Amino acid sequence: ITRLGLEKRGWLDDHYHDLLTVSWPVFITLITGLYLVTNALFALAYLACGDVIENARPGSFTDAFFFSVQTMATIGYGKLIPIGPLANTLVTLEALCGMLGLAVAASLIYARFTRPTAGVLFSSRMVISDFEGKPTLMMRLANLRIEQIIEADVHLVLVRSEISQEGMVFRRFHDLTLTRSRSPIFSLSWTVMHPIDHHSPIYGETDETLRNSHSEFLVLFTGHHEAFAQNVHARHAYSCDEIIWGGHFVDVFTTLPDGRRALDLGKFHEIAQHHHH
Amino acid sequence: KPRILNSDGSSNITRLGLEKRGWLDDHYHDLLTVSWPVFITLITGLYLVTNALFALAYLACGDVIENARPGSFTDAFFFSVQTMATIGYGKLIPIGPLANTLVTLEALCGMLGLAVAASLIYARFTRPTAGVLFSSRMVISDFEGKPTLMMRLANLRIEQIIEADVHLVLVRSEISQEGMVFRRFHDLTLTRSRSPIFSLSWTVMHPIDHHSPIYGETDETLRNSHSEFLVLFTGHHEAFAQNVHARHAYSCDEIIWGGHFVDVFTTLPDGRRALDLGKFHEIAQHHHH
Amino acid sequence: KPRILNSDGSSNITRLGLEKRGWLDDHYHDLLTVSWPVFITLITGLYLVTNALFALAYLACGDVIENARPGSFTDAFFFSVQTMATIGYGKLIPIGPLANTLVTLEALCGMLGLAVAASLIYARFTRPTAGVLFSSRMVISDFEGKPTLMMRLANLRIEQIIEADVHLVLVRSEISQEGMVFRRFHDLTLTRSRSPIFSLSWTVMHPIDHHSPIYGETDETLRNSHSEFLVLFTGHHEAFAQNVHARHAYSCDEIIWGGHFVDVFTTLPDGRRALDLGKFHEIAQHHHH
Amino acid sequence: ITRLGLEKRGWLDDHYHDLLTVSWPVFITLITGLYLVTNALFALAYLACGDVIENARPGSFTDAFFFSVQTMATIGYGKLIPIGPLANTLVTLEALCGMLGLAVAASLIYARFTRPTAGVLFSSRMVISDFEGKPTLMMRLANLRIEQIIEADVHLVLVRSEISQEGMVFRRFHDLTLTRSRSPIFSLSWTVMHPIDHHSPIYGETDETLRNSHSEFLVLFTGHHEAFAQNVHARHAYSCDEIIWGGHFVDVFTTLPDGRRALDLGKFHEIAQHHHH
Ligand SMILES: [K+]
Ligand SMILES: [K+]
Ligand SMILES: [K+]
Ligand SMILES: [K+]
Repeated sequence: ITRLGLEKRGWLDDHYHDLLTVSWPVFITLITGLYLVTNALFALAYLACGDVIENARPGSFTDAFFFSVQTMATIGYGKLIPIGPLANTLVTLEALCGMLGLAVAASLIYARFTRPTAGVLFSSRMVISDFEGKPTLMMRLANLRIEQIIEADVHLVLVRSEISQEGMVFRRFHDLTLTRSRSPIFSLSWTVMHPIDHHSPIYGETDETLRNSHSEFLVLFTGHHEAFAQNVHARHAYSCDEIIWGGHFVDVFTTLPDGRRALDLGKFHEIAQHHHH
Repeated sequence: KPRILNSDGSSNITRLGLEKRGWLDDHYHDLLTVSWPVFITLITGLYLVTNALFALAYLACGDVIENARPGSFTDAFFFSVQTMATIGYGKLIPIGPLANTLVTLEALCGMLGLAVAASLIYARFTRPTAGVLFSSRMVISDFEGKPTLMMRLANLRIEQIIEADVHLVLVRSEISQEGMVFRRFHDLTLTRSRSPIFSLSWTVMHPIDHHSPIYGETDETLRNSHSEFLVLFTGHHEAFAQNVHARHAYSCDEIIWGGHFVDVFTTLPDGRRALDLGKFHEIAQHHHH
Repeated sequence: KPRILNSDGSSNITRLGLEKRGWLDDHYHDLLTVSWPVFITLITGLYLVTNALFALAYLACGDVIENARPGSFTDAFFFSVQTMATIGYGKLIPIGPLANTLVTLEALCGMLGLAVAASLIYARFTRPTAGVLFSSRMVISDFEGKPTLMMRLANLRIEQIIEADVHLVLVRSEISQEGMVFRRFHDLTLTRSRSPIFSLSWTVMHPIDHHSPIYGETDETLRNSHSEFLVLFTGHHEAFAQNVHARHAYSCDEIIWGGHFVDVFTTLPDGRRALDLGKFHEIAQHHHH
Repeated sequence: ITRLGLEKRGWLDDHYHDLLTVSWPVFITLITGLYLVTNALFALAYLACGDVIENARPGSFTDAFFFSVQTMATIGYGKLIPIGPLANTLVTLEALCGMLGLAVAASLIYARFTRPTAGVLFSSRMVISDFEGKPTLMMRLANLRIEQIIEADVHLVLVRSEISQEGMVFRRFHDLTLTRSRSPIFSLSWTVMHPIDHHSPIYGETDETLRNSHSEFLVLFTGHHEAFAQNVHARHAYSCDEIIWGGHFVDVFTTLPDGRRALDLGKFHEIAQHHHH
């Protein structure tokens, strides 16, 4: 949806987010590029001063570009030294830039290092089938890394359209009661279940009624990943179509032919359903 | 009437325990708060002056800058720069134990300088603004058949804030049994104090039922107690992959009894909707004949 | 009997969804986990080889290293180093557009190299260990007149951990009405699950009252359900000024029914107490005639 | 209390904590020092190779020290270049060190920047006096900075010795119920109160009984300081002696002679007490 006020950019809000999200190769290409053009600009600036670089072919961009590069990176070989206030002032400027550039490039790199992905797999569907004697809404999550997640929290939120007394129709949110919503240590898989008891918002609902109310289900996951020593977040949304009534997730905890327990995420998205003649 | 809290949630009271600075509390905050243009200017500033100070220190040792014009500040200044930034061309080289001891020291300063400047730059990167807009006013009107205190927030960025929650706190003066007058905070029960995905607009509501601290209050009674309303919002901003928060405060005057916020969406010429934050602060009201 | 959870709380199950690496998931974790000696060795390693690769790249361009011995790796290698580290003495200077394009590139690599190495070093600094010791066993004995599941932790550092809390979770196999067998977690009610200042030792307790998942269980019954006990501890370590956590797990075999932990303090020759972590795992038991 | 197992140091546990806590001046002196001795060692190493530094007085420490300094800092003037595999290998080594050194020195500096003090003042005493009709245990906190603290939490914990049924005497903790324990925005002062109702652990206690049980009171404060954009922690402990029975804190919110409201922390530690003829 379009906004009408100040829809784009601001302070510390250039496409800086892009430098945080984009792929490493693209990130390195952007930096490398920004590195070359800046040395291209200083190279010109030196030429715009005439022949202020000793031992350099007059009016040559090359020798001027490489002089810049040797100044900014602070390599300072010594054959291409500066000449006269003009060059020595651009050098002072270019010295500061390379320092700021490094400072920045290091900031962005450490940042990108600290915004890791949750590495959490969400089942492609939800199911509503009996558990402990009651119809239950379920879905499951799997930890795709060997590192464990500490203090994992999950929320199952129902979003649908309802009518107020004043006659207004708005989107209402419902944090659904889970049998377990907190997991001290998340390591493998976790089946999140919502018992549909008399207190449930979807009690008495059917696939049809949920469609009418434009019902949707949000799953929000958060925890402290040991792999990154910092919190991670992940979420998924499910529409009515993605709910398998009568479905039962296929166990993923396999017992190996040789007395060992194993987890086979290959069956993670499998649902067992009964068929009628 | 002095408002205890400003609109941006800050305090409007004077401090008499006046104690200026401390350790790690110089302008360390002024470098993290100020704007980039100023931040950069200040840094460049400390950069030039620092090189200036050294340039002089070399002159105090007389002529210790080989291949440099005697007494020249220019030549000593550019020697400093070349040294501190570690460019080290080779023409201006030092001379004698004195010049070389400054070099060693100046080398450490530029080293520490880079480290500090890199810290500041990163830190400034880790204090993103929440980009959350508060409605200029609050309103009290019917929702689900009950008078409800309302106000709203809007996300000013395209990226969404998740695991967001809000706090609506009443602040007023009261009198204890011991006949003491004090200011007491009352966290207000919201119909919903969390938003899984905060992406457009959100109308926060406080039903004024029997359990409410303002149950039975009126514009007059709220005024006499000097009632104000504080709002804290927090969330995880995906844009920066880190948490953010926002605060706002309202006085009795900013409550429109009977008002209702107006739908914030318009229709572009083609026909598709669009959040018109221009109407975000608009409030509908019934006018009597 | 395969124990679902290892003692250090990790999983003892095999993964068949075998998918090795990804992005930002190379050995990025191996550099953060490994030991300093290895970390440094690996870095030094990548440092030498990288300079080695460039040294060769210059040789491919023939003789472009002025004042360097033709075909010499040694001279080209030390040119690389001098360039990448930006020392730039002045004797080995480049020659021709080819040599100068490598220099420009090598300058960027060392630049990025420093940034990365500085990141890793800082990161490794931000993953402190909790330095928390778990008792090798658990015990079930009377406290306040009730059988109580107990275990204890000890701080292995002089600095204290504050705002600490612990979690004792039972993990066992159960059968649903639909006749399904699954593993269910049961967070256990502790007499106290928080420690304001964790500095010495702490005995965590779970009274086994009517509300307990192990109310009425025995060593036999726990075994049949393959019951295990998971413990998570977290706190703010003042030593590093950041949060830390620790995990441990126990099997039925590690519960000493009737046992009691022994006071962990001794008496030095002078006469003052001292936490003897040597007795930390000791358990008193009554022996029958 | 002395520990008996492995009482001192370990990995990433050198007196590194000291480098994090110690004062800046001392920190800079330690770094500067570590900077000089390292260049003193390399200087020697070059001498232990003979005269491998061109244009340098033979066997001279000075010229060798400064050569090192010019190598490590990567200034590389060019008059003191290296000579023969020995020098060129120590240079490669010293190049790596300066890089690691900078990397480290920057780590420590940014760290020290991110472990700020809460800047919270605790009243020097506690009081037990009537509030809303009940005897109440109180104390107060003040924010010593203008920046505000978000999501401030405070706990008042009673620690005293009690006897179990098994006859064992141990230290029991009691998280005391506060009238308000959470403050969304902490800006000035905050009086933390514990109503001593029938449910209170100190109900019916006197100064004498609290002394016998070796009662103590812990106050723990935490919140997100805007000044540092990161959490802060502070705590204080109070003994029975520091409880003023019948005391009343002197209001600190002053009304300025000119219609303005002011906070005068000068009276923060003042308690009003009644006196008998
Ligand atoms: K350099
Ligand atoms: K140089
Ligand atoms: K040079
Ligand atoms: K030279």
